[PDB]
Amino acid sequence: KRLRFARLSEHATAPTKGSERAAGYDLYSAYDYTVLPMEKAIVKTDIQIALPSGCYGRVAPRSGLAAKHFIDVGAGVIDEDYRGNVGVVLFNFGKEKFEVKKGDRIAQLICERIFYPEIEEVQVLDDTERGSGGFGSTGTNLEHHHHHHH
Amino acid sequence: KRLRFARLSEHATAPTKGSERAAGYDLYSAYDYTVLPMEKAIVKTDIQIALPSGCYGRVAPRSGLAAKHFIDVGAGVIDEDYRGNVGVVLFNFGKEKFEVKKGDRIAQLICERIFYPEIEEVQVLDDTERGSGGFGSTGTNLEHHHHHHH
Amino acid sequence: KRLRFARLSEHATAPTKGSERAAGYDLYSAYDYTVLPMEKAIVKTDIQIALPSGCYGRVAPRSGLAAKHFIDVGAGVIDEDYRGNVGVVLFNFGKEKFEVKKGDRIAQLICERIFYPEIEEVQVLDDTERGSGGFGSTGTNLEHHHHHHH
Ligand SMILES: O=c1ccn([C@H]2C[C@H](O)[C@@H](COP(=O)(O)NP(=O)(O)OP(=O)(O)O)O2)c(=O)[nH]1
Ligand SMILES: O=c1ccn([C@H]2C[C@H](O)[C@@H](COP(=O)(O)NP(=O)(O)OP(=O)(O)O)O2)c(=O)[nH]1
Ligand SMILES: O=c1ccn([C@H]2C[C@H](O)[C@@H](COP(=O)(O)NP(=O)(O)OP(=O)(O)O)O2)c(=O)[nH]1
Ligand SMILES: [Mg+2]
Ligand SMILES: [Mg+2]
Ligand SMILES: [Mg+2]
Repeated sequence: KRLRFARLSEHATAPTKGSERAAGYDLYSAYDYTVLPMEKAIVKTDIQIALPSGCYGRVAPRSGLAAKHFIDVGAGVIDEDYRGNVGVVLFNFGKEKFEVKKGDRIAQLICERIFYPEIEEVQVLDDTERGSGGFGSTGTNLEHHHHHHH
Repeated sequence: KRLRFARLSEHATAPTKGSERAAGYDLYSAYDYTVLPMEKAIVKTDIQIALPSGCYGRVAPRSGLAAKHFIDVGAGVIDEDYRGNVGVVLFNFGKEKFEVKKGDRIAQLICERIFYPEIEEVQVLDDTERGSGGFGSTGTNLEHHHHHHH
Repeated sequence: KRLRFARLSEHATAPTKGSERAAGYDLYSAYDYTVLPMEKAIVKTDIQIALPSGCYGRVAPRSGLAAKHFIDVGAGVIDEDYRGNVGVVLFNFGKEKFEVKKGDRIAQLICERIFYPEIEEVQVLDDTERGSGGFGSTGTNLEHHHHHHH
């Protein structure tokens, strides 16, 4: 229902939606950072958020910075009970420095709906058709897909 | 309920499920790409999608390509209102070239359920037990976990 | 509602919550691994899980390892029908070796709520205000955001 935030400084910007049904609110750097090639920066938003009940806040990469500048977002799990400064962990996999300026949109926050399950240790799980299958078990192409189901 | 898609070319493949309760529909490259070591490619699916109400489309990495070939997916946030070509941002962190061929399953699309909250600026948030705690505050092992809760 | 797990060895640890409303259960390595710079390891938890109905298990990076050690999690999509050993695909983008020890919390499992939609091929999708817009279409700063909506 409501995403609450408070400013921790004059340098913060209220997050904004790129489009009417955008998955995420864009997050603004409060500061300048130089991210050297193959290095990381923790970008302060200088906001604290209170996420609505039944989600967490996922810090996700924008596609523009990813495709154009080889920028990625690490970490990314903002918990419903976190009241600290929301930090964006930026990864520069590019060959050139990446310059963040105060007021640049360098990530997006998604209200990812989750269950908060109680954990239950059991001795044996039920079986499934997938079973232990993983790590490319279903193959690479359309034939492999359809072979797998026979 | 329904994931709608339309083909933007003869080169596209309808996405397929790896298993009965797979989280994602596998996405097929429509083209050949050579991804050099420590470089990226934007892989066209040549599909446009209309995601159901209450989710976005997350482009996620397959575990086979990740574990075997050090392949990763950047960006990944397909918005409910996006009607463009779904692009997969592929990252090759491996030492060898990675070859994508038309018809290779090189990612998966998950209908991630999200809230579309209205954003509300407040002066002060409520407090929590976690508070400002983050960035490894709870430590590395089982003792650290249980110490934290005392 | 319930996250079921079974131990596949004496070396496993039941996953634990970092905080009362943590998004994820922390996952413990069952073994020692040396992750060389710019290399990957598949870390065995030696647990199998049965995820509740209506989610998948996303293996997500912790922020401490990300910010301090340039550690990232690849792959990450644990399907509801998977009954195998949950593996964490760890990426070391740092300059130094990263040492995993048995009993280290090196990732977190989130019960990400998803739709399992039936897929429907159509000839034409409806139009939207975003349309084909993506890959940085809305720009870099607050002016660009507000220009875009005019
Ligand atoms: O990080 C991960 C990712 C996947 N897995 C396992 C469980 C999951 O259900 C299974 C398949 O995951 P993906 O569908 O994401 N990868 P891929 O498509 O390559 O495997 P498959 O061909 O078997 O579906 O691999 C892990 O153990 N750790
Ligand atoms: O990208 C991020 C990730 C996390 N955080 C903050 C908020 C989050 O609630 C808190 C802890 O996140 P994680 O649980 O994902 N990382 P870690 O387990 O290392 O921290 P902790 O030991 O405090 O739980 O760190 C950020 O500010 N930016
Ligand atoms: O992996 C992706 C990510 C995004 N996209 C497309 C669809 C999505 O709706 C659109 C915008 O995604 P983001 O909002 O995550 N990136 P960015 O903010 O840079 O683009 P924009 O300024 O247009 O919102 O780009 C892809 O095709 N593949
Ligand atoms: Mg955007
Ligand atoms: Mg799969
Ligand atoms: Mg944590």
